[PDB]
Amino acid sequence: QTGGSFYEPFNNYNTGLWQKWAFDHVSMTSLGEMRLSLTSPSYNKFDGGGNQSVQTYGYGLYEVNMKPAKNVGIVSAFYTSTGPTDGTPWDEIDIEFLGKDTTKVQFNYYTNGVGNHEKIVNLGFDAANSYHTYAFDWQPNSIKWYVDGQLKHTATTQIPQTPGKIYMSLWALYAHYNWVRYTKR
Ligand SMILES: [Ca+2]
Repeated sequence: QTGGSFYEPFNNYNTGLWQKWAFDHVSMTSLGEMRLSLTSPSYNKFDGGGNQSVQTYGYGLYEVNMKPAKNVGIVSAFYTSTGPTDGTPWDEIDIEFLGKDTTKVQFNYYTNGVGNHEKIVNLGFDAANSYHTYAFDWQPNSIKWYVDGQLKHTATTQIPQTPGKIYMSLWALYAHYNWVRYTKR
């Protein structure tokens, strides 16, 4: 990987740490939030709103304090990915919110282009109403997804290994991202 540990409060838009797909996607608020906006076409990428990291990141703790958009059809996401990206394996780890029901969160991952690891977890709260912290601890032999510090799911087989960029996307209305943190453990 090219990137070490960082904390992103989203007070300013750091172009050294992030890049916008389109200047339009993708606006900062006065309350220290990054905002994604979808207007209006499917199916991304890259026909939806999206932000991505400049550097690539590997094993460690990824935390995102966000609020998905609440509307049928749309998907708000936080994920690492190699892209793809031809000449590189498709490795990706996902936190996704289906707008039709923001009381659920979907976990997933891809390794060498093979996903189909969708795990839908009931949150016990509407994710759109307040900020909650969603995380995954990515290590070579396990991914552990957390919601507000509590373990919600564990994957132990076919774990991705290729460092990827950190993405935020809204596709298929606003998704808000309060802060992000990567800890190279
Ligand atoms: Ca913030």
